[PDB]
Amino acid sequence: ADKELKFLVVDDFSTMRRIVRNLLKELGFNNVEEAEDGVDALNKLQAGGYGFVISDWRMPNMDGLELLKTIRADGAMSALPVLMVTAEAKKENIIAAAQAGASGYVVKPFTAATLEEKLNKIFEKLGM
Ligand code: BEF
Ligand SMILES: [Mn+2]
Repeated sequence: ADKELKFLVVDDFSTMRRIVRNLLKELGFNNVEEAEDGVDALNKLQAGGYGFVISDWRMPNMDGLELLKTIRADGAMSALPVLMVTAEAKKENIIAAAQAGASGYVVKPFTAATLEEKLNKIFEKLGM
């Protein structure tokens, strides 16, 4: 995938944002921004330029499902790759996020390899 692709990592806890950010760096992605919740993420997305979004689920103000539904419902970013990286592991949740339009879904804790696979799987599905 184009290494200049701009990523937006969303999670209410920095620890996870730092993990995702550093992993993207390893894969060759340095154009990466962060966000602490759904609202904060929509704001930055509003500032245009993003081509991929990795997001957590449980977050205050606006959670990950709501954020995914928002992105998908907006014609200016409806096809925006959204990879869910959450600790929510119940199948009723994986179904909800998948049905809402999730590009992928990874459960915490995850390995470096798992993230790369799931990311490459997205790039492959969308021809990136
Ligand atoms: F709070 Be996240 F869903 F890990
Ligand atoms: Mn969280």
